[PDB]
Amino acid sequence: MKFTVEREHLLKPLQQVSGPLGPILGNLLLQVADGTLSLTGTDLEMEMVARVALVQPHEPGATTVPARKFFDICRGLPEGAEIAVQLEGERMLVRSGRSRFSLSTLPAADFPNLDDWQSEVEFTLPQATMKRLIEATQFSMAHQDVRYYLNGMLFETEGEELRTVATDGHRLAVCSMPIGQSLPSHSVIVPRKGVIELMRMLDGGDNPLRVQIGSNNIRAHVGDFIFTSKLVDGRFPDYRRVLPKNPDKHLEAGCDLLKQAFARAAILSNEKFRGVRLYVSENQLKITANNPEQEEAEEILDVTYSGAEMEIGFNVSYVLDVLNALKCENVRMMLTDSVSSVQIEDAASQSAAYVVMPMRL
Amino acid sequence: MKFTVEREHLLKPLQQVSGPLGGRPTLPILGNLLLQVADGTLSLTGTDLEMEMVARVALVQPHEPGATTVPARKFFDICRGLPEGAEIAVQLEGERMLVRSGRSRFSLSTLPAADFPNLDDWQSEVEFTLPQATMKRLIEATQFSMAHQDVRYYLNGMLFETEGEELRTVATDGHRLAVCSMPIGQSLPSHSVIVPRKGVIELMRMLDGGDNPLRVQIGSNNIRAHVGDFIFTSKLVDGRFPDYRRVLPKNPDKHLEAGCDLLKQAFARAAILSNEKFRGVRLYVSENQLKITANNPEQEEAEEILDVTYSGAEMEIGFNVSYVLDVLNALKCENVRMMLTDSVSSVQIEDAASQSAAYVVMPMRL
Ligand SMILES: NC(=O)Cn1c2c(c3cc(Cl)ccc31)CC[C@@H](C(=O)O)C2
Ligand SMILES: NC(=O)Cn1c2c(c3cc(Cl)ccc31)CC[C@@H](C(=O)O)C2
Ligand SMILES: [Ca+2]
Ligand SMILES: [Ca+2]
Ligand SMILES: [Ca+2]
Ligand SMILES: [Ca+2]
Ligand SMILES: [Cl-]
Ligand SMILES: [Cl-]
Repeated sequence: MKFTVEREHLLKPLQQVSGPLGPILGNLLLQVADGTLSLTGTDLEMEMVARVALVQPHEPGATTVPARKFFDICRGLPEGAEIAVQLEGERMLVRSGRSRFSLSTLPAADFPNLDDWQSEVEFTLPQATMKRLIEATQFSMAHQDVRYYLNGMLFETEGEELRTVATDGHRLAVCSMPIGQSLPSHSVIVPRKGVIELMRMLDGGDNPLRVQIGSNNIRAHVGDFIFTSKLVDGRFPDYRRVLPKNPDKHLEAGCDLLKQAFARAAILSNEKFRGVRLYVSENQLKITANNPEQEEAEEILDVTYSGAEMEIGFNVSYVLDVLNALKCENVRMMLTDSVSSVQIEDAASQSAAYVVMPMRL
Repeated sequence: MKFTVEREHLLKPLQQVSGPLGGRPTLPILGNLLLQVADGTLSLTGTDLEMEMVARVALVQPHEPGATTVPARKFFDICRGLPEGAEIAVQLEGERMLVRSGRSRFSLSTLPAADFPNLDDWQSEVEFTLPQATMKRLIEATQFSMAHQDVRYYLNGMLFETEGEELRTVATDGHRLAVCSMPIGQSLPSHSVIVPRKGVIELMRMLDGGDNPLRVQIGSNNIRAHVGDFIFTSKLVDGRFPDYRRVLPKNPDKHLEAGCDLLKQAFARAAILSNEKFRGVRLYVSENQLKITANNPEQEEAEEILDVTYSGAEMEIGFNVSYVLDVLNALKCENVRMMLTDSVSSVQIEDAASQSAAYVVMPMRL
């Protein structure tokens, strides 16, 4: 196996395939075949593959090498460097200028594959749209809940919309985007680690994303990268049951002003229960916090609100996470009563909605 | 006690006086800042009983004298969290301190200013003034080589040595050494003291980059640094420091000069395949050429060759590549000078253009 490739063509692929990797699971599979260098990394649940066209002379074959070490060496070489690689006995030689490295290998035959599977649902969308969908909701996924089905993100197709849902059983995020195709009605749960890799492969370019979903797998193809993940089992909750039935009380406020006010008030909230009380009244919002030491914060903001007066308590971190994810000018808070969930949206778009539960203070 | 002060006029002082505060105070009031309004000035003080920082703020709006203490982290976070250019009005009400700005209001718990501790009184024996850039350079050149929590407590800090008209800093962790020496345009007694590492970092960070000169006063057991509105005081480390003179190699006659970034990048690549614990790399030096090799227990191998300026006898030497990279990162120079003797002697490293800072690293066999 021999190839010679510019650093610039090798670096982004290596970065992508090597990022998550950690004995042969800590190596990248390199294969020279059909005019192409393929690089693959896996943790047995998901797999990233990059293809790189070889325009210089090359020789076929495959091996595996320590991913981090190989990435670090390539990244450490100067801009414009050419990287020549070849196999020698049990080692992989890497030469660039007068820099030389000999790395250990494990056999390509020992490198594990995901089980074969069949595509049942397929669609295309812009990368920016997938990016928006994941970024809108990803912060609301559980991390290591014993309900495994929450440690990931629902991807749902309905009509012409691709929708993401994430919840940790305390708060929820949902985002729907039209993608201009007639889609079957379907949903799957992508594990949180898979969601992070998928997000990270979105380069910021114009190449559309192609998505393939099977009964137990999802695949995303963008440019010369192919990501594959296993899916999570279990019944994901229904966001329509979490969204309030009819949140007819509508408050609108500047997103950054609201964020700042909540973050200041939070300073004098209980460290155990970092909650704040909201008093909504005609065109005014009052936020208060207090703690065991009898310390007290109060913030008063102008808002647009016509509706009955009410008081409701929230976890401040959940509201700040939402406001930070919206990145908007104005927010709409849609209220029911003092003991029911609140829905929050960008005042200028219904494309994403967030649900937070009231908090006993 | 009443004052009304622009947010920004409070933030830099608050940053400074919060630095001494230890994570788990020995007394409740050690988690607080002392606030005093007197003769047109707000003073703020934070301490950990070993060192103290005081900041002064001129009060141009109406004020009322008095003193109290408030929780440092909460008061800072409130001031920082208020909007750009906010006016911050503070007044003492019972054992609460009220803070208001716009339509934001906060009530903080206080502790009596009478309980706020002071450092022991002392007399200044050695004093000098210098540009704050000179002090910044001295500390930044050497700080990375101080020990961290060594039982050899005299290493957990930095020596400050006065001689003639020069101020010198030295730091070592008992493995590698950094020294920097700068003239300061004032005749000084021959003296040296050890500043504890926490104090060194506080001192470094009180230097804002501006044109205010720094006045240093050294006592038998204490040091004080005054710049602008800020006054820092620390105990000294009561120990004996090693002599840096004895570790500098004698008459190193084989000087290698190379571009700093080129040399740094070659070592950084070679380091990838060095032993993770002991980090040894080998240099082979020859006419205008350097070869660096590394290998690890998995028998992986790196080799770098680069052009350098070198006319000495051919030799080999090994070093800890982590120590050499730390030096190159501290130097941030155009060209570096490695002053070599032989395979069983230390190396002295300097900016090729300046003898002000020098670093010594020990040889390794492989
Ligand atoms: N945590 C609860 O009691 C109910 N609850 C649940 C969820 C939820 C979400 C919100 Cl915003 C608000 C409340 C929510 C999602 C997970 C559900 C489950 O156990 O499968 C339960
Ligand atoms: N001489 C020694 O055993 C190690 N050593 C020591 C020092 C040292 C410095 C260098 Cl660069 C290199 C090596 C160094 C200074 C601190 C000394 C002590 O124990 O008080 C010991
Ligand atoms: Ca092997
Ligand atoms: Ca939606
Ligand atoms: Ca704006
Ligand atoms: Ca109800
Ligand atoms: Cl604000
Ligand atoms: Cl070892």
